[PDB]
Amino acid sequence: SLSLFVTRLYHAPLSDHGPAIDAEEMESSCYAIAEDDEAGQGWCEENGYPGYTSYASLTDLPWRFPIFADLVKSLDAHVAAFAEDLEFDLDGRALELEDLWINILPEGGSHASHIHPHSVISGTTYVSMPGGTSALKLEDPRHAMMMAAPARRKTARDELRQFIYVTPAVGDVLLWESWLRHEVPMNMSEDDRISVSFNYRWA
Amino acid sequence: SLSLFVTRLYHAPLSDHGPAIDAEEMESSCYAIAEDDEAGQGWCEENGYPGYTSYASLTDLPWRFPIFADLVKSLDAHVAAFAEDLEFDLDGRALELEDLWINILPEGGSHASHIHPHSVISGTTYVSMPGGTSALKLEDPRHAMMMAAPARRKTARDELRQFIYVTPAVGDVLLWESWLRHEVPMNMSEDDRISVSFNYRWA
Amino acid sequence: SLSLFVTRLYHAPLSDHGPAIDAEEMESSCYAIAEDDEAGQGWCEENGYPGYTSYASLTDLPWRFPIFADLVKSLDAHVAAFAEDLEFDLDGRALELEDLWINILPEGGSHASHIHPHSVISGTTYVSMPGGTSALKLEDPRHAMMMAAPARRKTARDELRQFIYVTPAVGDVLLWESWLRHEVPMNMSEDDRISVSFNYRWA
Amino acid sequence: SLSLFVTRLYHAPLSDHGPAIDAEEMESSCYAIAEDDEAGQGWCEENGYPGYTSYASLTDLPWRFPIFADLVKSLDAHVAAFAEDLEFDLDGRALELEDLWINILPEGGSHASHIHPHSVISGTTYVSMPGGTSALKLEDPRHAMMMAAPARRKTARDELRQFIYVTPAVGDVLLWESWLRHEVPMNMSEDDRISVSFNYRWA
Ligand SMILES: [Ca+2]
Ligand SMILES: [Ca+2]
Ligand SMILES: [Ca+2]
Ligand SMILES: [Ca+2]
Ligand SMILES: [Ca+2]
Ligand SMILES: [Ca+2]
Ligand SMILES: [Ca+2]
Ligand SMILES: [Ca+2]
Ligand code: NI
Ligand code: NI
Ligand code: NI
Ligand code: NI
Repeated sequence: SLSLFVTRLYHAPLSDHGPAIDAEEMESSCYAIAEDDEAGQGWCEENGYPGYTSYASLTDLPWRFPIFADLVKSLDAHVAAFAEDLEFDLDGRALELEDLWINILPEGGSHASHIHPHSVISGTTYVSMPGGTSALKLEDPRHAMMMAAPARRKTARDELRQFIYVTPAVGDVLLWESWLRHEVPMNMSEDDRISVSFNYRWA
Repeated sequence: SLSLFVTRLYHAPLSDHGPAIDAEEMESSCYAIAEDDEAGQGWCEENGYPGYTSYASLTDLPWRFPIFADLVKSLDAHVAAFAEDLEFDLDGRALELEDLWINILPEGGSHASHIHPHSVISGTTYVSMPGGTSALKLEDPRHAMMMAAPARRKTARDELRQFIYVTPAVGDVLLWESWLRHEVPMNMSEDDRISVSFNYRWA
Repeated sequence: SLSLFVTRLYHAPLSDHGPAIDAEEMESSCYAIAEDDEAGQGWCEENGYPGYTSYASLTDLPWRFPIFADLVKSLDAHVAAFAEDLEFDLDGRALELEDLWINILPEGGSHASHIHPHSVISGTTYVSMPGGTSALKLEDPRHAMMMAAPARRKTARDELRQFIYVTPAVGDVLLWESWLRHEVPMNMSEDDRISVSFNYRWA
Repeated sequence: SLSLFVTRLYHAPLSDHGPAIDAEEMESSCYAIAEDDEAGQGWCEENGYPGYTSYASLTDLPWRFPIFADLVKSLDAHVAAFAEDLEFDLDGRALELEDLWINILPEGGSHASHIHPHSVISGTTYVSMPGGTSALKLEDPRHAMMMAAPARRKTARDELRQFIYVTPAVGDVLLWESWLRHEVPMNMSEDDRISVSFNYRWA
């Protein structure tokens, strides 16, 4: 019995790499951006978006805001070390940050099932975690292939489970390979869920 | 850094379970069947199929020949133990064998990349292994999803490769989940590569 | 330029086949079942289910309730005709109804991205359609494979679009092949969305 | 009853676009290249590869030989027209050619089932077509998902088959989206099956 074709999930505190980022300093940084983003607040109500995003609103956040430059600098090292875990042949060129956005998720807020095209590593760092429930649902890529295969026991190892629920603490970073189907479950607590998500490309 | 959504490959000597199956007795059994099955030879001639199979010409081989009944009994226990490794919820129903066929592959023969529909576990026991070449190439179920992803380094870990190569010895039995794409690569020595393949489904 | 490997979507009014089912008669039938289902109402609050379902509560609805027997009888013919469109080799055995459940979806209610294992044809008939928005999101099965492929134009044919939005009228039935990834979008209207979903198996 | 998520296969005579490419002149070009590329012959000998390829031994063939530059110009227009059939949003960037190689396949040669990573459009023009046998077997991207689904009838429509077989004439050029799994089946006549294959990616 041998383990093959493994999906790897990178879960580590942000303080393992890069510069120091004060957690309380960046909670308010996300709020000050959200409440100055007139076009972002405007787009979210127009689209029926459950919460706030800067994704289709503000692009270069590390250039505009100094703490985000420090965040990226830390994220680069997190990603580079994850690339080494994934044993990617990268030649000379490393993985570079492609997209980076902010998310504020109030009570009842969810993200649908989605992936991230034209990207190698995707990930999310966590600024505010109330509730103590799952901030990430993560689906088996082989799920569609398993149509005749019986369901797993209630009870099995996490290697085998077809849905993986992640409960990250504040200041944690989660990375995954960009093809991974992932979902952000409904915020069950009254207070906000603040996260910063990002994509890393190669060429 | 966690390992998720694992494909599990069972690999064990057939003598671990069931009654004694004499390797020399099994080899002559397959030759005797193949040279009496004139409809099987005829179907391989009419199709232009590389080698011999009993896949389209014979059905329940254990009902007909005593040594295959002794094989099936062993395979039952093999599969049931592999089902417990995979931790399927099987309820009342055990996994039963629906298909079992003989392959006799000569110098230059190949099988295209393929899966096995309406099955839970698929597998192959090996009767004749000449040469130092691979009898199975497994392909990553995630391969098509990895269109933007860089290739793994030549010296990467086994759980991270796109393609896995197995060189079984005589009397081995391999098992996999039926949706796993596999290829039987080209035989290189001038002696026959004999194997018995089989499909298990859920009642 | 040639069109291959097509996913087919069956969209037709329920009155094209089977017995007559009065629309107003069955709106209240679903309500009378939901408000008698003590175990179903109990399970939905316990699970945090956005709305009502009878799926993990009441099984044989055509046996218990006469209008649902008439519904199944009509659905059988809808499915059988769709099997002919799909050109399935079925031998003697037809497609039979495996599971059948009721769904009531109030304002804010959604279903996550999901498929239906151990099934051939899945579908939903629509009892109450306010809003005039989409009651079905339908995702490309090749979506995960298209990671390096650029996004389609705003503007293209529906063959090509990676997400298909369906706006069914009252009394419509939608059928699809069970492996299809599909989502029920958020109910934007104040009034309820009543639907009856079902699975069809083969063997 | 609608047709959704279509795979599109481009098939047209190479003379529809670009400059005049003499078929007899192209055949002798490939033979001249293959019998001078001693490193290419050597790489096929060292790998035990069925036939000849320039895939690992030569890079930019249009920069070196005039007739291939005249080929590339034609292929550019071919692909760009196929991109418009697929209706990609390409922005400022056109699709450029990154890889182009020669295949010379003899009596008995085959290529395994495979895709082309980091590419948008892949294709093959055909230089020599002896016999009445297939030069391409396409496999349904949905094949692994159809594990519970019944097989299509032998007499089913082309858009519904799991496998599609193409028999091009000389001077034809086929295109497909790069994620499409394809197999080049076994050559059956004692003359060479020559083809030029190529990969297009997005700038
Ligand atoms: Ca290298
Ligand atoms: Ca003996
Ligand atoms: Ca021997
Ligand atoms: Ca020899
Ligand atoms: Ca039949
Ligand atoms: Ca001429
Ligand atoms: Ca000739
Ligand atoms: Ca010959
Ligand atoms: Ni995301
Ligand atoms: Ni096989
Ligand atoms: Ni559903
Ligand atoms: Ni190719």
